[PDB]
Amino acid sequence: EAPHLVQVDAARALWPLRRFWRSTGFCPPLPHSYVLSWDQQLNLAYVGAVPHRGIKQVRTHWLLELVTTRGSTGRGLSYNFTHLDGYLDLLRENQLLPGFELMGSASGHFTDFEDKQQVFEWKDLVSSLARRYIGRYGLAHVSKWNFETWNEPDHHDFDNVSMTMQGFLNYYDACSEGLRAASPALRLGGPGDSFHTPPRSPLSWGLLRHCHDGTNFFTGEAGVRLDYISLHRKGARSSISILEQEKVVAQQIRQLFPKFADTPIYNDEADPLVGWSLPQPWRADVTYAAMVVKVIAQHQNLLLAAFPYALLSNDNAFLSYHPHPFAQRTLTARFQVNNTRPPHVQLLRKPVLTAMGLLALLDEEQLWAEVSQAGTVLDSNHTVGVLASAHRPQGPADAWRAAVLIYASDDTRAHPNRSVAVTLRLRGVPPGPGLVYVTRYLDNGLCSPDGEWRRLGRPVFPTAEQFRRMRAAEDPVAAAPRPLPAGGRLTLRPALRLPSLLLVHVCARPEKPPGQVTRLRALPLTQGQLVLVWSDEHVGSKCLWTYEIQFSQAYTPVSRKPSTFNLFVFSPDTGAVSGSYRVRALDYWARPGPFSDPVPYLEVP
Ligand SMILES: *[C@@H]1O[C@H](CO)[C@@H](O[C@@H]2O[C@H](CO)[C@@H](O[C@@H]3O[C@H](CO[C@H]4O[C@H](CO)[C@@H](O)[C@H](O)[C@@H]4O)[C@@H](O)[C@H](O[C@H]4O[C@H](CO)[C@@H](O)[C@H](O)[C@@H]4O)[C@@H]3O)[C@H](O)[C@H]2NC(C)=O)[C@H](O)[C@H]1NC(C)=O
Ligand SMILES: *[C@@H]1O[C@H](CO)[C@@H](O[C@@H]2O[C@H](CO)[C@@H](O)[C@H](O)[C@H]2NC(C)=O)[C@H](O)[C@H]1NC(C)=O
Ligand SMILES: *[C@@H]1O[C@H](CO)[C@@H](O)[C@H](O)[C@H]1NC(C)=O
Ligand SMILES: CN1[C@@H]2[C@@H](C(=O)O)[C@@H](O)[C@H](O)[C@@H](O)[C@@H]21
Ligand SMILES: [Cl-]
Repeated sequence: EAPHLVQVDAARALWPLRRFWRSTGFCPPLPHSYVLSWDQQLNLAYVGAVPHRGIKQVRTHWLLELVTTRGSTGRGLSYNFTHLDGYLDLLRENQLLPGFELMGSASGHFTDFEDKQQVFEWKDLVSSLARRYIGRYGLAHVSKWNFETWNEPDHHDFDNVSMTMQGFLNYYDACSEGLRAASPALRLGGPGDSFHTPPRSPLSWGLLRHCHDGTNFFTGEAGVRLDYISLHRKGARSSISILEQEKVVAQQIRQLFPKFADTPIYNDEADPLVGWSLPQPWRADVTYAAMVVKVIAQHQNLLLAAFPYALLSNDNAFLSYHPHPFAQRTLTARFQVNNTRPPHVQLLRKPVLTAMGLLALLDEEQLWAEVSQAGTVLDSNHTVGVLASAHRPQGPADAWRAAVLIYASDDTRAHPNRSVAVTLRLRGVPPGPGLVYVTRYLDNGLCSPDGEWRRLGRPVFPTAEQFRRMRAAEDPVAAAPRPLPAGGRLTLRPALRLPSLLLVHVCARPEKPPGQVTRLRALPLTQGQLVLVWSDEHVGSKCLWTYEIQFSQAYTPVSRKPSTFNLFVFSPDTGAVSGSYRVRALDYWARPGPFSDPVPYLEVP
């Protein structure tokens, strides 16, 4: 068993690296009017706390069931946007954007998209919505949003809404014109389905044909705007299978629809396995996290480094249910702790979520890298692979960086007995002030809250103490900053588990220390516990060791594992949580940034 050799050249910056994977999504349960519950508020706090904007978009189904109506077509029709405002504000509060599927019936009003009056009403609803949120958040903000068709139109998922082939095209034109009437800057794509071989997926292929050659319902004009094409293709447990399927569909689009040769393609349900709620042990831990990284690596290395692929979304923002808090396709593990007064909810950060924080350390340029075993060169379509990046500095709060993310993953298969010897030879590091490197490591032995849960006997309602034990496995194992050797080379010989993730971060020292933590808030969990959450928007550099939290009832530091996750659950052994909190960044050279404004918290008994 010859070791895997991973060579990286930090002088050879090859091309841009785009962070095309910063998306998640979910569907609310039946009936369609949850998204405003404390559970969801906590869930989106965890999603937005991934550092350095590591998750940006939350693709959310049934948004237009958050709109209700009064009156009627003949009486005079009014919309109540209150609940939609709530969800969108909640996203905004967490620095997230909706993947805005135009999906729903506005509480039973819309029934038939071949009914001429309804198609007109839809256009005006879409325009009203768009103008409303342009007013609420500014056009710059709303024009970042991916507006999209109704989810999976060929999967008959319409409630009491008749959506025939022709109805879908009318609906589309109403979406397209509605948005256009508000602003030409707004983006719309679709269909968000499989694109199986014809005669399958008629509404998906039909939409493309309509937009390429058909006639606009409202303007009679040939051709209709289509700013991106969204497909769904999942792996059936194979990672590389996702890409293979995407290439077939993308090639069929290129030849059949020449006007869409450059039209960006999204896979906004790019999951290892269909069926989020189906319990799978690999979904619980680093097996899934490493596979998600591998899928992304494959896409960067075997596709983008030429079809116009722009977005990949792991559809994993669902909330898990008893009796499978960890084993569902979710970023967090939900515990409904019913036996307190009152009942409360706790979430644990699962490794997949933690991995998104490692991916987020990748910067804007891809570096040359090569993996080989015994002299044979191995591309990312193998169990071990790599993604390496570099940062070009600008400011004095900034300096050169390299991030090298290595994965060991056999898709959904874990191999607890195996050890994979890896030699990382990093060469070409430009000279710079105070060059240091930091490792962060994840595997099922060291960083699996699921594993801790099972070691504790799978408590259905964990005690506070059991929760602390479980959370102690959330973060990666980090080695403190070490100076780089002289000469600009670094050679390391880690033993990786299968699965595992290792991020090697090499940073030059910026002239100035980190910026200020902002937007600190304290959220109640239960007597004796709260969540602290904040933004790293003005922190500057990614060369961060931890966030120092201080508490005052003189300010005292709160002792904890190092973490760059922009969220912390504070569950002191004493239950003493009333007082003031403040947080600051601590960088790799032990320099603090300035404290956040203090945030007071008074518990009510
Ligand atoms: C602590 O208190 C909480 C409530 O505050 C309880 O939470 C409920 O827990 C049960 C699980 O024990 C949940 O029931 C499950 O609901 C799932 C989703 O239901 C919705 O969505 C589906 C599909 O999208 C619809 O079909 C359905 O009508 C709902 O709208 C179901 O998918 C689950 O079904 C699976 O397992 C069951 C067997 O139990 C089978 O019947 C099914 O075939 C399927 O494979 C399941 O029914 C319930 O949703 C939770 N409620 C809430 C509000 O979240 C906790 O149970 C309680 N803790 C303890 C330990 O008692
Ligand atoms: C990824 O590697 C696999 C090999 O594991 C490739 O799939 C094989 O292709 C051969 C011939 O082309 C087929 O006979 C087999 O069905 C495949 N083998 C196995 C064991 O699955 C696949 O082509 C590679 N994919 C990419 C995108 O490079
Ligand atoms: C709109 O809906 C909200 C939430 O259901 C409700 O509280 C509010 O009063 C409604 N407004 C009107 C004008 O009906
Ligand atoms: C086909 N069904 C998948 C489903 C799942 O696999 O659970 C889930 O990701 C989405 O809510 C649906 O839009 C797609
Ligand atoms: Cl999956």
